[PDB]
Amino acid sequence: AFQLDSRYQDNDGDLIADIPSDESKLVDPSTLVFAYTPVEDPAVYKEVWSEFLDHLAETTGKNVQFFPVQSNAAQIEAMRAGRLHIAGFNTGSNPLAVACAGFRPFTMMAAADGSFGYEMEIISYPGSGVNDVEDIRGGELAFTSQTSNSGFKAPSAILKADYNMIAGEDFEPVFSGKHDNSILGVANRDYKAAAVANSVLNRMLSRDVVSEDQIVSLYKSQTFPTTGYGIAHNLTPELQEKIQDAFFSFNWEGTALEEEFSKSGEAQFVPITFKNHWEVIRKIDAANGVAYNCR
Ligand SMILES: O=P(O)(O)OC[C@@H](O)CO
Repeated sequence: AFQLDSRYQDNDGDLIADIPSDESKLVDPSTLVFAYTPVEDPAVYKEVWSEFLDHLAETTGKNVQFFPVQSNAAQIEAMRAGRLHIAGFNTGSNPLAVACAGFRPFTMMAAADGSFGYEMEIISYPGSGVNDVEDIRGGELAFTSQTSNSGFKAPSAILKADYNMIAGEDFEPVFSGKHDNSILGVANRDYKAAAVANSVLNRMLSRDVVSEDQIVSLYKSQTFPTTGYGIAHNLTPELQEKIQDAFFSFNWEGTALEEEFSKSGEAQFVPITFKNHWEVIRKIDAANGVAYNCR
C-alpha cells in the first residue's frame, strides 16, 4: 500500500514518480545540483565526489554544484522544492524521498562481484559497562535521525520485537544527527550505546576518524541495500538519460571515489529497482508506523 504524494503520477505502477510529458513541467537547469547523503560531515565527501562531478558535467554539458546538505530532512525538502536534482539518499530515506520528493532511484554501489549491502550494528566503547544488547536496559541509546534505517527504524523494531525494549519505557533515546556523530560520541564516551551503519563505521575507521580500540560491536543486523542514487522526476528525459550514463561510465580506477568507497567494499554502480531492492526497507518503515505524510 505504498503511496506517492498526490502531486506525482505513477501510470506504470513501479511506485516512483513518472517523468512528466507536459514540457512546461520539465526542467533543464544550467547548473545541476548534486548531494550525497549526510551520514557523515559532507566536508568528508567534497573531494571524494569531485572528479565524479567533473565527469558528470562533461557528460551532461552542464555546470555541476556539490550541495553539502547536513540533514536528511533538508535533503528531501530540497529535492521536493526543485533545488536539488541528483542525490544519493540514505537507505532509510529512499521510500520517503520517492513518495514526497519525486526521487527516481536507479543505481546503488556494489562490490566487483555484484554483492552489495551494509548492516546496522549496535556499538559501545570498551569498558563502558554495556557488554551486550540487554545491558542497554535502563540506560540511553543514541540514534541518528528518524529517517535513518540503521540509525533509528531498524534498531527500534529489533529491540521491541526481539529484546522487549521500547523507547521511553526500557531505555531513553537520544539523537546525534548523523552516523559520524554517534560513532564519535561512542568513541569519546559520550554515548554508552548507539545504533549505526557499519559501512560508515568502517570508512571512518579507515580514515582514522576513530580507532579500532575505541569501538566494540554488540549486534549486527541482516543486510540492507546501501545508499540509493537517483534523479528528480521532472528533469527532461534526455538529461536524465545522460545523468544515468555518467554514473555508469565513470572510471573509478585511481580516483578519490574508489579510495573512499573501497573501504566499505564498493567498486561499481549497479542497476536497482525501488520496488525490489527497497521492499525490506518499506517493511521496516511500516513496522515503525511511517506514513509518508508529505504534509
Ligand atoms: O542511515 P541509513 O538509513 O541506515 O542509511 C545508511 C546507508 O545509506 C548506507 O549505505
